[PDB]
Amino acid sequence: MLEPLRLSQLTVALDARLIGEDAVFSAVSTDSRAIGPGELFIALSGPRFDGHDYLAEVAAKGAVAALVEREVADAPLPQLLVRDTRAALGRLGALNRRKFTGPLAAMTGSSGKTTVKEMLASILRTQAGDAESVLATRGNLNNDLGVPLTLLQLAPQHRSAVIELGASRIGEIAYTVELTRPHVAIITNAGTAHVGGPEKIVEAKGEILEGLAADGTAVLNLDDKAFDTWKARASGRPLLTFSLDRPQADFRAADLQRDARGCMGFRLQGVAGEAQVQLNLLGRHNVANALAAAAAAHALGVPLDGIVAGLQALQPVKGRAVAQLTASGLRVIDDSYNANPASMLAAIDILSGFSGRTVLVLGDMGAEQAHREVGAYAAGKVSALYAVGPLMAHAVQAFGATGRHFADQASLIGALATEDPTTTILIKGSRSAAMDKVVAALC
Ligand SMILES: Nc1ncnc2c1ncn2[C@@H]1O[C@H](COP(=O)(O)OP(=O)(O)NP(=O)(O)O)[C@@H](O)[C@H]1O
Ligand SMILES: [Mg+2]
Ligand SMILES: [Mg+2]
Repeated sequence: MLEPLRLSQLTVALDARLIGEDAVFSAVSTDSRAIGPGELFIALSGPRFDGHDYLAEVAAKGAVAALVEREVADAPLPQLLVRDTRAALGRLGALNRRKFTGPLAAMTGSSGKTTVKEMLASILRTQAGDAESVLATRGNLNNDLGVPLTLLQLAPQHRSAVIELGASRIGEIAYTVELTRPHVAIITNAGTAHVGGPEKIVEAKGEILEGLAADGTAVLNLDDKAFDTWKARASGRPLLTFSLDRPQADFRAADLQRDARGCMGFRLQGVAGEAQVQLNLLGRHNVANALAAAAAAHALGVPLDGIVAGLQALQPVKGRAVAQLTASGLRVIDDSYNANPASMLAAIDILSGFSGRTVLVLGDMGAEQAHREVGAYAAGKVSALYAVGPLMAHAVQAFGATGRHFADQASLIGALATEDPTTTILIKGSRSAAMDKVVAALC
């Protein structure tokens, strides 16, 4: 928060009634399991719990007051009563954002939101020479609760901000972009694999363009079939386009190449100038993500060497498609952190991109249909599937003849010890499968 707020100065702005003593808070929490001194607790209802049941707990941990939508009789701390706590949270987020005066960029899309966010954050942090001065959305806190929680983290040390906006329903981004009011808005794409109908998806992403600053820059994907609709909706605003295919885009990539790890490198071209960029990430889609981040960074005033350095400094998250090369010349992709069926299919797509022998190495997801569909999707796409775990017995069957189930990791590892250079191996499983032990044994 840019400054502590006083409950009695919010009755008007939140349409609230103060019950009990006045209080001043310098941060907010929506969770009794993660709150401490000086903080406002916000009581939300969900499918599993009701926040209003935890007032004793938050008072004991030092919360100064609770924002509630029903009065709790004889509460152990002051209450600020409103009709809808989701909307009061939204308003608090908007109010904090209006105190912040630095550059703010936002991005939406079907896929690549988080990655463009980390890329852009890396660029701005690299240019500033300090990580703490750039606020970015933590994890995936991007929905109608996540966004105002992120905006509430805006604080006196921040100089710029990078805000992820999720669009899984119509009107969600219309609401969150109005709280956020970015200077630059990015749409990565609409309608990518494994992610309301196509026209709804296009309309939902485009909502970002409505909250954009009046001469704010729109960053748009010239390859996307919805480009012309997004361009119209962007109305007057300055526009920067990116593309892997078109010479007239503002940001372009030439001469795409993988390094020995499999990570993508390219020549950046366009209006920021030309340079070679070596990412630490896999997949052609991450080149498009880099161009979108570069475009935004350029709109914000970052020079070329800041863009390049920021893109090259970004590392993958541990166990999230980390490509490495063993001393034996084996390519091992560590994706052992976690897995769900959708993430499995995204993994398989990455692996099928490689041209020599490909070995998919799987542990169980933490049921039968899903394993079944994962193995089937892999079939005809990678050279082999090695797996461990009883649910993974269903994947191997659906995969076919070069698929092998193993009794424990120990025999899986002995099999992989036999693979030669030019082979790519991808290792993935739920956290409970502990497939990082296989990674460690090879690397
Ligand atoms: N530009 C892109 N085009 C197509 N696929 C992509 C792109 N960027 C990322 N992906 C795929 O989507 C996965 C998730 O990347 P991420 O950057 O976390 O997307 P996201 O938009 O934040 N997803 P979510 O917040 O879960 O809606 C990656 O591991 C890739 O498989
Ligand atoms: Mg994400
Ligand atoms: Mg995300």
